[PDB]
Amino acid sequence: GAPATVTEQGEDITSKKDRGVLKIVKRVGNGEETPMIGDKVYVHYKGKLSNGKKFDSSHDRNEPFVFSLGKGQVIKAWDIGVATMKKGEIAHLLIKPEYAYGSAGSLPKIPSNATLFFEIELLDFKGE
Ligand SMILES: COc1cc2cc(OC)c1OCCOC[C@H](C)OC(=O)[C@@H]1CCCCN1C(=O)[C@H]2C1CCCCC1
Repeated sequence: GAPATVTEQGEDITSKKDRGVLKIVKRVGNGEETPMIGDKVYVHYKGKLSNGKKFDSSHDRNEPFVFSLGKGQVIKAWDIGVATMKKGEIAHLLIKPEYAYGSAGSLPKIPSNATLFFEIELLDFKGE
């Protein structure tokens, strides 16, 4: 399923080309502007440990997740991945620890050296 499909078929969107962040577009977005660093961005997401063992959704708060792009208010993989997305796009991200919580992890939610999977829909972005 989705994590393995990203491993096998994802595009490497890292500058380093170390496969730290792999992407597949699931549904195409509208127009051709992606957000610029500093933009306030609005998403829905479903996430989990690649293990499948914990799971997490914006829908659980019943409202979109908002943050400011590339100001590291989210993991590096999100600052990277979301920057590549067009409005209304849905993407799958598979993320090595180096672009998430690293060998330190973030307990109790995230263990050491965890690979994370997300499905992300980009709803909108505004130039804060
Ligand atoms: C480690 O702490 C959490 C992780 C996540 C959800 C949490 O609560 C909703 C959470 O505690 C609140 C702090 O948030 C941390 C940052 C902002 O989170 C992110 O960078 C990323 C990407 C943006 C959405 C949340 N992300 C997460 O890593 C989730 C995580 C939970 C377990 C399954 C894998 C995803």
